[PDB]
Amino acid sequence: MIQLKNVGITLSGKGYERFSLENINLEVNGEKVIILGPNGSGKTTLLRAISGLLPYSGNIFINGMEVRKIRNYIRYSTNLPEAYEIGVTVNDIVYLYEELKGLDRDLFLEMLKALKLGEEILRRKLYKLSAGQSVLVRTSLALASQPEIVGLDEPFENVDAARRHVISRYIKEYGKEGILVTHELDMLNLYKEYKAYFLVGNRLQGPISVSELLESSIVEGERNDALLVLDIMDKKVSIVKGDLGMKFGALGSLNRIYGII
Repeated sequence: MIQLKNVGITLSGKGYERFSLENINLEVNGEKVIILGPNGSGKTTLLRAISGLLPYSGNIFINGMEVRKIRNYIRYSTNLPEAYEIGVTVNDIVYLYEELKGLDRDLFLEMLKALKLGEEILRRKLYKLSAGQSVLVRTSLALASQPEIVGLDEPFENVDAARRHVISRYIKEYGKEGILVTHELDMLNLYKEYKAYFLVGNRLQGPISVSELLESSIVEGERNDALLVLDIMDKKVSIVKGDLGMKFGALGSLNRIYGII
């Protein structure tokens, strides 16, 4: 169980003149959900707060433990870069995570091998890895502890198509509950059985089936049989089943939600 109860976090600025997320509410149990939002919407900041890495207003509970009361929880994992020491070798990180999270070295090595990332990658310092390599290694570290609950940031960004498919197989197999955040729409076709929320309108809005989203259309206005109605600046944007408008599948970029209106 992950509960966000009236969470607020500052995204930019300070004091009287800041921009923040406010009144963020979400409960997730027994499943992974995807939070979709444009770059800059605060998705990664939300995951950092849930992972104990940033202050926030309101309360976040993981299995009834408020996040301020958690120094480490062996059953939770994140791939966020803040959880890993860019400076030491991957092998060094593997040793820490074996104890910190109960990471299984053999399973980790199995993932690296499936990802066709060489045996030598262990000997490499984390900071020195490419963006695609870094995220694959960090996602693999998160999953190889067989977490019950996982917070995954942009696990597909800068990752080639083949390795996206490999890591998706592991994402689906490991960590039954959690939150995956992404701005990338081209990956949703592998996640039809999952629920999604949109971070837009200064709100977390949803849930909607990804299966239904992928075959939906998006239109201005509040429509009657809509799968989901989004509130944005002042307007309403409806996600509708079948052909009332342009295909969500062809959207290309989430920023185009603002544009269609």
